Amino acid sequence: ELVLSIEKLQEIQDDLEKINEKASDEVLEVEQKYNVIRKPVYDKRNEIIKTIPDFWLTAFLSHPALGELLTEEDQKIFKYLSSLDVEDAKDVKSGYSITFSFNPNPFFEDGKLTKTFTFLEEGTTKITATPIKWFFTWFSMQDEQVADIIKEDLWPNPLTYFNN
Amino acid sequence: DAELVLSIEKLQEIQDDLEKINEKASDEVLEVEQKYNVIRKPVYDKRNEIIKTIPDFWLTAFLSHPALGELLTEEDQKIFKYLSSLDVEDAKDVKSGYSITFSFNPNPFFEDGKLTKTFTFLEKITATPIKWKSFFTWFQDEQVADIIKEDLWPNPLTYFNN
Repeated sequence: ELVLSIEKLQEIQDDLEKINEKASDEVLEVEQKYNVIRKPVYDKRNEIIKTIPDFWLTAFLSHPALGELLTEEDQKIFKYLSSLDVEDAKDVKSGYSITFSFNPNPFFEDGKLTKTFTFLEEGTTKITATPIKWFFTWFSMQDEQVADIIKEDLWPNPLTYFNN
Repeated sequence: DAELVLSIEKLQEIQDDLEKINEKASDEVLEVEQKYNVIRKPVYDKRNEIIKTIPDFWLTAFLSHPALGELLTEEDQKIFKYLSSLDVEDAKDVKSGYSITFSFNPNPFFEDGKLTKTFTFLEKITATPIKWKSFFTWFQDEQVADIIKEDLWPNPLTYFNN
């Protein structure tokens, strides 16, 4: 009468979803191995960064999007930051954290400030950050954007934005 | 400046290393794609079987899709009414390119049974010429091919049920 072959096609689509999930799992395994491979070279690059004074402030101010978020007083405060680290979860799908380490600096009583993102299986995310012991109010909503851009755009190659 | 340099250059070296590493990683990812495209070849083919039973399936999918709904003119809809099946094939590798093949039934408009539009990645778009008798102007804008490949292809039911 009425073709339920649409339901048979729904079955085929759900079947292909399993192959897609397995391929995603293998891609995640590749990225898991390579983040472990990349941890030493990033840890060594931060040593080079420490030699360059206010490297991260220059990189951020040179970046257009985050450079809009300068908040010049918060920019003078961000000049103080000792280093910047971005850690991915052991299982790369769960989440990640971004940690700004500040050597002893006024305007902030906390040495290190980090924002952690945990990914729920539905798709929504939970963003929780270290409390401030006081612009740069990103540690307290809009989207992953900031926590996103630094991870994708600035963290791998900050040098592209440094010399501009 | 005298010293501030060497440091920078060292970092450049470090950055280059990352690139190399990333390249290696990327390679493996691509391989997985290859590995699973073969795995997907039967189902997709098998999927086409079901599609042959549904009347005016791919036309309804093109129309229901918000992006490709407005691309089809009335003449293009009438031409789509005839098509038998649709196929999309990645290359033997994955970074080389892909082709989109419209297998159309005998039509009064055009004699050609199947039309293949192939994009190749040089690190090149070529179409089988129609034999006559706005979207169909396909045989710079490859998007019309990317949105078909990435969104509609894998799951046309994403915007279906109309």
